[PDB]
Parts: sequence; C-alpha cells; structure tokens
Amino acid sequence: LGLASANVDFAFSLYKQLVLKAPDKNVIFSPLSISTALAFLSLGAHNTTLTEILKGLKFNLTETSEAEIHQSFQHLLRTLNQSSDELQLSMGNAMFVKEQLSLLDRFTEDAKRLYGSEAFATDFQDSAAAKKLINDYVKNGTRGKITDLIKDLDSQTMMVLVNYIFFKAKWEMPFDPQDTHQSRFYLSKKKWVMVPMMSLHHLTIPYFRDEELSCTVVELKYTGNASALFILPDQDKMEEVEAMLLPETLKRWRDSLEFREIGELYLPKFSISRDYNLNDILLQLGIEEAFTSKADLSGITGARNLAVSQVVHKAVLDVFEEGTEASTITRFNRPFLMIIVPTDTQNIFFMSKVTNPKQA
Repeated sequence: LGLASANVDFAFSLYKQLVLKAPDKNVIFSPLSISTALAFLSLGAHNTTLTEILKGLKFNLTETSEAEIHQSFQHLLRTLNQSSDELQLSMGNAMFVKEQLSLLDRFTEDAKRLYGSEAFATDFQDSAAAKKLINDYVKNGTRGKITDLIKDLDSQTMMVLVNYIFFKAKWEMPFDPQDTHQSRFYLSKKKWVMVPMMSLHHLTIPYFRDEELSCTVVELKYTGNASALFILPDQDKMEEVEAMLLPETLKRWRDSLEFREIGELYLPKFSISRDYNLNDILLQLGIEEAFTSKADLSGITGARNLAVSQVVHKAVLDVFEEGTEASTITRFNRPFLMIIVPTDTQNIFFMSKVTNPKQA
C-alpha cells in the first residue's frame, strides 16, 4: 500500500545525493533495482544493521514489519516479470558465492522464495573471471560485495548480491524519423548546442501545467503497463523543481494529468549511461553499520563474519523514435527529467536528468 511511497521517497532521496556529487551532469539510475538489492541484502541482517537498512530504504517500522516488507517485494517481482510480450520488463536477483562458504538454509530458501535468487559457485581468487562473469549477467542493475570481516591476512570477497532490470518498449505514439531534425538545446540561458530533436504533431496525450512549481509535465505512454513522465522546468527553475521531488509531488502530478490536444511536441533523442559507487551516498542516508566491523550479517552464514565492502549501480537508457530501451507547443530544448513508471503503482523503474544529450 504505502510501501511504494517508501520506494519513491527513497528514489528521490538518492537522486538528490547523486545530483550533489555531480551538480550539472546527466543522471540515470533505476531506484527500484537499488531498493530491491538492499531489501534482498537485509534478508541476512539483524539488529542495528537490519534496522538501518529498512529505515534507510524509507520504510516506517511503526506500520510495516520486516515480513510485510519482504512480502511486498515478492509480490512486486511477480507483477513485473509476468508476462506481456508487447513490452519487455523483467527484474531478477542472484548471488555469486565462494564454494566452501556455507550459508544458512533459512537464508537461501528465503532468497529463493522471496526474491527468486539462486547461488552460483564462484572463484574470487582471480579478478578476471570473477568481475567479468558478473558483468555479462548484469548490464543494468546493482551489486553488493560482501567481504570477510574477519580473516587476518586479507579482506577477500566472500559473496556478491545482484539485482538486474531489463526494459525494452515501444511508444503508443511513436515518433517518425522523417520528423527528426537537428535543433537547439540550451545548456544554459545563453549557451546551446545542436541536438537530434524528435517531434510529434497534432497528438492528444496526458498533460499538466504546474504553475506553482513552474514546470510542465507530459506523459508519453508505452504499449504495456508503463509510461514515461517528462518534466520540463522553466529556465533556471531546475534546482527548485528538484527540491520539490517528493512522493507527494509525484502522486499529485500523475493525478493532475489530463488529456490535452498538443499542437507540436519536441523531444531530443538521447542515450545516457552512468556508473555509481553508492557507499558514501548510502552512508548519508543512514546505512552505516553494514559497512563497519560492527556489521551483523549473521543471517547469511550464522556468525558475524560478513560486511558490505561495496555497493555499485550501473544503468543505461536509450530514448529514440520507436521507443525506449535499457541497453500549445511543448518543446524540450533545455534540461529535463524523465521518470519511467508502471501504470498501476507508484514505483519508479528508471529516473534521469538530461542536462546535455550530447554527453553520457
């Protein structure tokens, strides 16, 4: 019910941190992949480590317990994977483990039941096979390295948790390549660059002019249960609009969207790919013990011998005339936001800021 709110709350909290690290760069990430990866990790955690992770994910433990959160993610995973051929949406989970490392049955069975995860015998003693075998399997997703706390000599990798997402879809109203023109994109009020600009003419789509936050929201739907929300702040009002990115503002926009006969729409063709280390960012959002000697991941092995060495996230989005792919004149010729979102939920599959499409 209000567990998607936690996921959205988390999405925008994380986005703001990503933005502080690179003020004027393109942003692209799957917040759901991170939430599901962290929830998946929390299956093996206890006490303060478990508490920091759930609270960090923006769940309120006053109204929803641990089991209900894991059931929520289990139910969500079934609703994405299955099934419609017209739009290819899927999210999986996996864990690469050291061979002799023995796990608790509880953990592996819950990992299988709740998250569909399965162990793969892996040798981490060479970084060639280890880091390559994983990157094939994961193109868009997030990975959590677990390390031995604990051993005297070295801090060796014991386990890697993984959550991937895949998204390939076509527009309900696709752009005609014949109408794609090179055109101005303003990086700042004075400074611009030539970009491939797609356009649609005389179409009717959900629209909402938000006068208070000085931004225009438009919804371009895909065939299937998903849609791209594009938000266009007025010049110099991007930072103000980012400040207002909250669960309440996203719900409002979507409820406020009403069909309007647009004369001309211009959206740039763009392809953003970003790689993030999330250690510092997760630390700021109140997940600290898991990266410490004080970490309690005894739910994995049975002893407090495991700690999170690192959490990374890689995402790639292509927006083009035919559709989107994870590898009144409304004109998007200045920095904008794209939020990809399912039809019947508040969750966020992907989110991005496009500052310069000739970049990333």
